[PDB]
Amino acid sequence: INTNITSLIAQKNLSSSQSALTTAMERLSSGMRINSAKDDAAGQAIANRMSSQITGLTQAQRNANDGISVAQTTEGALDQINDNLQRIRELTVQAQNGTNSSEDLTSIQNEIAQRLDEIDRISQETEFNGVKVLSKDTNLNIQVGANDGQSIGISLKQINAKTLGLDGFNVDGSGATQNSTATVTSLEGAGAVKNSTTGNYVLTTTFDEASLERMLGEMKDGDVVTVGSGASTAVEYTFNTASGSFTYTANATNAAAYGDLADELIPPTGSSITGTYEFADGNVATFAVDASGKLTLDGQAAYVTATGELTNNATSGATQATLEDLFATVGAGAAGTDTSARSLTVGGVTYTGAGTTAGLSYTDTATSSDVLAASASTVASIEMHNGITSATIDFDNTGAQSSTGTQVYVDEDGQLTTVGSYTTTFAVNADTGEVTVVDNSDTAGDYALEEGATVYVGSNGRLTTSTTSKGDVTEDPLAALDAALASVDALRSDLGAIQNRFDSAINNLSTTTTNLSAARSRIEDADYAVEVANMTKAQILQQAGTSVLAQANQVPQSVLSLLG
Amino acid sequence: INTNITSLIAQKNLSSSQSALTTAMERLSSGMRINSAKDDAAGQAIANRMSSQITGLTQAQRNANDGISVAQTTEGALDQINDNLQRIRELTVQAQNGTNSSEDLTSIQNEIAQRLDEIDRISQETEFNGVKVLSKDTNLNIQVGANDGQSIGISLKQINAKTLGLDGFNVDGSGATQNSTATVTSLEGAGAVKNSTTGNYVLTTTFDEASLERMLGEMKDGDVVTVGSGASTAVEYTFNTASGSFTYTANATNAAAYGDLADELIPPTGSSITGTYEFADGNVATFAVDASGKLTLDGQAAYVTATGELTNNATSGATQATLEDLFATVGAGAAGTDTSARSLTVGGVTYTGAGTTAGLSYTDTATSSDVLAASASTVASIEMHNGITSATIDFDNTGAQSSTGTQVYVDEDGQLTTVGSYTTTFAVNADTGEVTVVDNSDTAGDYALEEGATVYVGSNGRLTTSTTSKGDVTEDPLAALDAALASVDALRSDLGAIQNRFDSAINNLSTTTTNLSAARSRIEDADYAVEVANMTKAQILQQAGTSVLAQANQVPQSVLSLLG
Repeated sequence: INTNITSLIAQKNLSSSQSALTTAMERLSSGMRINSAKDDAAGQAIANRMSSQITGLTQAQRNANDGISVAQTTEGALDQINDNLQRIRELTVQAQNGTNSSEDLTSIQNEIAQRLDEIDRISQETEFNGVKVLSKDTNLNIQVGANDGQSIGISLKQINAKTLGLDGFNVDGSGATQNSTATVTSLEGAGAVKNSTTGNYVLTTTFDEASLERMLGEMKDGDVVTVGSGASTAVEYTFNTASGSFTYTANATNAAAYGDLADELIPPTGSSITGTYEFADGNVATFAVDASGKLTLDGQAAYVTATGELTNNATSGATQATLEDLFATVGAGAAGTDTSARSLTVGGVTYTGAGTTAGLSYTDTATSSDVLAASASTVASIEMHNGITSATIDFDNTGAQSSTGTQVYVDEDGQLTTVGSYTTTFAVNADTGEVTVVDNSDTAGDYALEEGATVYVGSNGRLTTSTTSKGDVTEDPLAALDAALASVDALRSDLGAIQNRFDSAINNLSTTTTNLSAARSRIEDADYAVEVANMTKAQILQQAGTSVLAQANQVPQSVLSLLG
Repeated sequence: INTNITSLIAQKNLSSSQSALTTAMERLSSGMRINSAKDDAAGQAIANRMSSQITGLTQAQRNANDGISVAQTTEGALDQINDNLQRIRELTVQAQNGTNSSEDLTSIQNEIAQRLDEIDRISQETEFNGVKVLSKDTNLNIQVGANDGQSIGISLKQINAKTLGLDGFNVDGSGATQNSTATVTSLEGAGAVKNSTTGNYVLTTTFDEASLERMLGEMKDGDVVTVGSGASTAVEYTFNTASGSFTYTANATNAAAYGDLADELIPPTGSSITGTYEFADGNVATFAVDASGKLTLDGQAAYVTATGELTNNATSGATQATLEDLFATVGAGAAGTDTSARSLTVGGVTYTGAGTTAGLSYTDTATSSDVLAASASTVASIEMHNGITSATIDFDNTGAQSSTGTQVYVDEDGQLTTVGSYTTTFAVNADTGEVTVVDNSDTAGDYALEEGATVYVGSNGRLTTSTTSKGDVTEDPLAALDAALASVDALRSDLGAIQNRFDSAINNLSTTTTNLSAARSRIEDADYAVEVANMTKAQILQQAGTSVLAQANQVPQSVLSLLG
């Protein structure tokens, strides 16, 4: 007729076979089941995540290999350092023999110094990828995972002749002396005067009292220094040695004083710095100040009430609350004469703001120089607790040591002491010239020389009863070398543990990569059998459909031969 | 298809086998099980500490050998010192014989001094590695351990001819007697008054004035002692050393003196004395005097004439002349009015008249005590002929020297010296105590000790600038030699004990080194059988993995043929 419905079904069934055949061909050529999101959207997403993880795990295997390389290089350098240290130890054992002369000791010291220089050279020159692995106490992070944060830390340490405790190590240095027995010439050089009654030279030693700066340097944790005497001008400049800063409760009183510190803390351009204003209304009314002034609560311009409470909206006839508003209100309290136990602990500093009648108060932090400057025209007092004893010292506005209280002094050895002065009387033997101590006013002090002993001249030029001195490595040299060897061995042990951990990590990464590859294969990879079977079926249907369509184009020919 | 999970597993197993193969290869080539801290961290550290100990112990063996060498050298020197001491002892035993003369004692002392010098030379020259082992009392420290403080002390002593107590050892006089340095106490004891201005000490040595009797005891031949004031009353006594007596001009101015002179010359019973009488005209008559003092002229009675002539012709009533008449005739002349001089020789003494004065002058002898008694009440003087001063020494009537005249003084040694007193100032070194000489008195004095020299207190207690003093033979020399031998034997015994201790220490060091080497071998050395087994297993696994990997890469290709 004019319509060929059968040809239309033939065409539709044919066009289905083209689609099936094309899908089979694409899957066969590409080797992938999921060639598009059409095939499997969820499968494609899971497969892409698996692909990203697999690529990251392979790159993490490479990174772990790099970490292995770093550890191997560092341990190789440390092995040479250990060999040099062991040779130095053998030379030191040789040097302790008494048969060696000074020339022998110097010849041994030549090689010892050469090996120490070699240790330093290995430290400064060993490098992996431009990283001095033996120069810094740092932590190298090796990414052994496909996601952020998965890493292994190699704890690198600085190993030179100085950090090992071998700086200035020697065996040829001078060992002990004889102290050059003192005579009357040493006595008159030291300042001793002779009493004509007995002829025994008396030496009076007077020490210098510690300055306020000296004691401020000698302050310990928690030590309290009061600065001021008049009215309430005394300031409790308690020293927080945890930070090296002297905290103190500062107090302001005037309107401009409330105007300043409110402006000092502020967000520069577009930040939202936040200070904890804590009033006894029932909670800490913390604000959200933005830019210059413009104090706000919950993102809306704030308003102070009669009682000082913070709210984000007040009556129409009221300007917005600024930082100065709340902060001077803290200065002036609340409800007029009410105490208003209040505070403005703004991100740190606790602006308590007094809270009796008016005024400010806040635990500000000054420095040692600040307290020294403050205590320059007023009296100061130091309380040295921490040790049960109090040892309270005082200083006038002039700055001299107070007669009252404990008078601390500094000796000629640079050590603080309470022995301000002491007299020692020596007698000079007219026959041999020997000088022997006789009397000591400091009867129980640490500076007393035992009576009757010969006095010698120390290497530092001071009179003493000791007869020897120092100058070489008198500290046990083999013990120091053993300590250095122990440090090197500890670092080597840490590196070996890290190497084992990296080996385990590489094994785990390999296994996980293989397993995830199998999992992704089960989703994305095509099958030879299934796709070739689909191809063959689609081809057979294609041929059948073409034959059927060719036949169907012939029936209306007969029909219209009957209707024509 | 696209994934080859079987090939991935094959690759992982292949890599593991290759890593095991590499470890086995490295252990085989190195010969050590612990080639890194990866293998055994604690084992590596323990092996390193054991290596340090073993190296220290080998070096300690070397040091102990050095100590053995030092002890052997010192004992070898002491053997020669002992041989010299024994030869000296044998010579001393020889010297004690009473038949030895002074020459033989000097001959023995020559060899004794040579052997003492040899002992000193051995002491000063014996040296090990620049260490004089026989010169100081010290303690040599030999390091016999791998750590600090492990050491053995060789107690070395100073052995010379002085420390053995043989300084100034003699069998003849000789003698050394080391002097003692003078000090301030010596200056005070001597009598030196300290100069409080200059700090020096000034002593004044004074000599007593010469006494008359002491100087008559020092009288020489031909010298004169004049006693009396005035030329007409002085008596001159000329000394004779051969007779030891003083001869003088004795005068007889009275008849009593003539009678006493006759009485002195009176011979005993049966004795006669011959003499001669010279007349004024020169005639000489020979006479003999009998026991009664009565004169016999040629065996006949002698008579004195009116002119004093002696003849045997008898005058009527003339009395026979006695001995006394001759002196009267010679002195007072004949009849008291004859001024003719006469001479009479008798008793070996010649008596002559003054010619114008009645008296006899003759030569008479006297003793020193006679001169002293004569001068005990009248001024005296002594003329020195050969001596320090050939001048007159005057004495008052009281026997004291005249101030206005030459003064002679007797020194501290009983000898004559014109230096009455002398002076010397000493400086005192305030530091050392050494007493040096800065100045003396008049430089003419030979007693002036040397300038700028150390003064010494001699064995006599004197102050002299001379080291040593003349000593005597050694007392109990064999005991001193035995004591020196005992000291040498004691030091040799100490050295032998230290040698035995060093031998034991060396044995212990070798044993401990062997044991620690065995322990370190157990910890560190590689068992070669195990490592070869691991190598073979890894190689077989590598081949199997390569075959399996080839098959795994082969398996997917069936898809191509089965695709069609």
